[PDB]
Amino acid sequence: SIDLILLAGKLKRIPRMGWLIKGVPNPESVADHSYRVAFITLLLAEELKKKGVEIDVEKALKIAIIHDLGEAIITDLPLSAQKYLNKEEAEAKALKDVLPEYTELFEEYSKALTLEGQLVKIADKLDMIIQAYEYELSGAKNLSEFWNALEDLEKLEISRYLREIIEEVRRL
Amino acid sequence: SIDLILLAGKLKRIPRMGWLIKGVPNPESVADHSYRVAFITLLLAEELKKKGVEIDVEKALKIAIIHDLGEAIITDLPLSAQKYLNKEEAEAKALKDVLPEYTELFEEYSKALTLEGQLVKIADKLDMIIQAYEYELSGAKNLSEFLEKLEISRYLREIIEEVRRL
Amino acid sequence: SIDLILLAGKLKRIPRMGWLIKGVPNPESVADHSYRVAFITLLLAEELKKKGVEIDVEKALKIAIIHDLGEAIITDLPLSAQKYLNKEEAEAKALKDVLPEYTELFEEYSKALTLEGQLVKIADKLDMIIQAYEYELSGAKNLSEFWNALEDLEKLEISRYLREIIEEVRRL
Amino acid sequence: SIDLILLAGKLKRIPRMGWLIKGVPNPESVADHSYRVAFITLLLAEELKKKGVEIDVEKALKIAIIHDLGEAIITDLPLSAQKYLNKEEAEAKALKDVLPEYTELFEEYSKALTLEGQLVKIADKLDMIIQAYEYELSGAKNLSEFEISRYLREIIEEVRR
Amino acid sequence: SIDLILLAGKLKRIPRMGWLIKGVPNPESVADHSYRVAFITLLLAEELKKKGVEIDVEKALKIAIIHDLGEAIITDLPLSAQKYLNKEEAEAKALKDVLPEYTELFEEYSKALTLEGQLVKIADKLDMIIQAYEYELSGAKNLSEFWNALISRYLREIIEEVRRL
Amino acid sequence: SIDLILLAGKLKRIPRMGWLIKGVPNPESVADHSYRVAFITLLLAEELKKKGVEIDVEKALKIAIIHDLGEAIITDLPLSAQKYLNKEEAEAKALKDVLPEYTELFEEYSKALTLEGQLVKIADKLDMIIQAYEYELSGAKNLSEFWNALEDLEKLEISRYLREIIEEVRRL
Ligand code: NI
Ligand code: NI
Ligand code: NI
Ligand code: NI
Ligand code: NI
Ligand code: NI
Repeated sequence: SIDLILLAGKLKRIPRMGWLIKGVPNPESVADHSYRVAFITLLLAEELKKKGVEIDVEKALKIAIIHDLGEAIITDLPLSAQKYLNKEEAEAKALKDVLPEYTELFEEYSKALTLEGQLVKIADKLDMIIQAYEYELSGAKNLSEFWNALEDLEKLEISRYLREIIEEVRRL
Repeated sequence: SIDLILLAGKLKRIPRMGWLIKGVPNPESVADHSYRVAFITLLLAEELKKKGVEIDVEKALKIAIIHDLGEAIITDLPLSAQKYLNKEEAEAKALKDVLPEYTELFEEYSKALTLEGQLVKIADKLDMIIQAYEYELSGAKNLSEFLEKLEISRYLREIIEEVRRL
Repeated sequence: SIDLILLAGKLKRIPRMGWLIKGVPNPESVADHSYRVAFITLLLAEELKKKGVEIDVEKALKIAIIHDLGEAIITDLPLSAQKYLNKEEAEAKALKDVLPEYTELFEEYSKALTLEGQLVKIADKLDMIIQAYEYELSGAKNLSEFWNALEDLEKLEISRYLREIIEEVRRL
Repeated sequence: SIDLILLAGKLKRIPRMGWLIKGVPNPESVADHSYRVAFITLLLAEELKKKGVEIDVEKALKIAIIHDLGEAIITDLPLSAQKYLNKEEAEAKALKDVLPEYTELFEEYSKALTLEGQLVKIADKLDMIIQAYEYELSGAKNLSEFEISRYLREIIEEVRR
Repeated sequence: SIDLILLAGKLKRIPRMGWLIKGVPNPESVADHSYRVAFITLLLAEELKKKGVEIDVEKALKIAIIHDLGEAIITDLPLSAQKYLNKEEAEAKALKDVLPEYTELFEEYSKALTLEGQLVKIADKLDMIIQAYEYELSGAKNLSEFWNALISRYLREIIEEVRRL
Repeated sequence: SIDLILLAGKLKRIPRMGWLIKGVPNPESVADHSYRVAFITLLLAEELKKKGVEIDVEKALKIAIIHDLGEAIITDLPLSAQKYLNKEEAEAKALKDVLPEYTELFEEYSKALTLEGQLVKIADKLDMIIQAYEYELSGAKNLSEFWNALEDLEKLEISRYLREIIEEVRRL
């Protein structure tokens, strides 16, 4: 379907709103972010294989590609907005309406039960933390709280097989 | 309060999402929009005065200033998102938290029963309609989707005609 | 008239030039600026009603909305240019030519002859000083001179009633 | 490695130069582009599957992720530049130096040597064609110039329409 | 002086205001504009020289380089602003205070006192006309008035090529 | 020829890639850069005349104007790309094909052996280093390497006549 392709194209324009609201001047798009979540997911999957941890790599990659696709309809609701609206719920509804196909993949990510869902959750957070560091390098002085995501990572069981990359990142 | 001023400053950075998702390259901010909504309200309140219609202009200007201030917290949710989320309810909740003193003014705007509430509603739509035509002059070919249902439009036929004649 | 509305739309596009020349990447428009001047005017008006000071709020909001509308013709000439050009008088004359009712209001702001005019002058400078702080948070190191406006706030009769918000903003 | 992740981040900032040179004012980044190639690759692989065509979906998705990663080092060289400079050859070397393990995947893509490589080449072209249509909707008037296809006749004609 | 180079760097940021007000989304800077005015001045000067005209190429190039430099202080005054403010006068005063050594060259430009001064004026207009055509290719529909701008007996090949756009 | 002029117009839009890849948010164009290189060349030529060093100013300004014009075709290849591609060779070829009459001028620039070639090489590096300082003022923390080009100037004989400006630049 061309409509689905045009729908994913909205992620090239929809900004990542956390950065924007902080006054980061040319904030990345949701497509920008999702691209690197996929790349990170690929790298972390290979690291998990090295450690003998069984990962369905194909599944993890699909989840990374689709995980923020609901934002093509909902937009990237910032934390401030999430006090008053249920972001994942509206994303899930909108995903169900255009790609029911991938409804179970979003739930995996969203519920973060499966190793594959947790991995993408970790890739998601790593993209964001690393991106905060890069925006500080270009001048942002107000992104310290985007590092509170590391404490969240350790919450996930799979994080115990990724202590070396989590440390590489701490070392920023 | 500097914090409230900072809050209002977020409107300088929050984009108007309709234009952005359509592909308008440097879409206006919510402050840009709210500015001209206040200007249009002032202008139309004077044309109403001439026609012998009574308008509390102070109230109408206050309403225009605050009408999208909730979007500093909520952002400017596009129509696509409004299928899944209640825009106006979320803005009302947010405003009640930070600016409870402007809770009634936002309710006037949303209900659009008073002349002042309806005026700002009309001003809101005119800014958008006129902005679509302006972005079309600079290349947008996909804004065709961007008033008579409001009682007050009968006092404002001339400006509505001028807009339509664009 | 739709021409006046089109004229006001120009403030959405016209940059605030002092930021731009300093290297602030995506500086606010004159409309962004005037929007928050109106907001600040409304806050301070209410603050002055508390203190029992009589302000015509309608008039003060009108002045805030129109105070930079002549820049739609003149543009926002920076300090450097104001050494060679009479900006306030060029604006008054431009405004006279498009809406003579708006010339009187501009003059209240410009010459600070009324309490309402003074209030907008202060709101105008508070927007700017706070905006410099915000642009500092996102990387700007060369904006210290935009705090020199704080001293100018004290020159007006109205500032005797705003010794608080002044201190709030000095603290920054 | 954080270096690789930093390297891939450069794609969020490196512009798709074809559009930029045509005068498109806020051109997509290489990441933006690669995101939608990955999405299109997925969608099309599932259409191939519906038809009973064998395809390693995992491999195709990996290739889509990495297929423009060399551009994080080389940048996205426009056509005008490719008359003087060998873009694929430069991207292949750059990639080898950072991700030697994906050298053969890149080769499958760049020389369209497998069904998976072909699929990503197709998704890659479809993103650019559809993006040119999108930039025409927002104002561009100068974008007209912008085997496994036997299984993809439906989507190819949806695009033509 | 580093202050002079910082002064010239302001032109990389100061936008060409006519396009901006028209709604052209990422308008060229004054430096972008001056760069191509200098390039066109070089082309035009070499065309005159080949056709047998006595032309000081070095001078015309210096003039092209400095001709909008007063806009580092004054900014790029649009037509609307010029009904109320004297632009060239303001530019001349500002140049006088920072680059007094280029006052006489700016005068050649501003008053078209020399052939080299005139040539830069011609390059200046050509840049603008051709840039309107470029911004129309990318979507602008409201730039017709910027084609109104269209020795020239030695420049008829180029002026006809521009007309043909 | 309108084609030549359209070609030079490409420099208005082509970014200086070094900045962009660093995260500088609205980086200068090649034309922005090339403008100030021409400016600095003029300025330095005049400083050299005061020190008794004759320069062919006409030639030096032509060189400054054409020196990055091949980037209209090739783009501004960053250092990362230069490890795999011959930038200078590809620009010379592109120039030869469009402006064969300025081939020797771009040779002088690229070799930087003649007085005029050295002069424009100095101006080019000075524009870059000073631009790096300007971008740091607006928030970049990751541009220190660009100052290493100061070291490359001493290797050009003519810089012994330009010690006062080179010291001002170091003083930033
Ligand atoms: Ni995400
Ligand atoms: Ni509104
Ligand atoms: Ni103001
Ligand atoms: Ni590609
Ligand atoms: Ni000029
Ligand atoms: Ni250069």
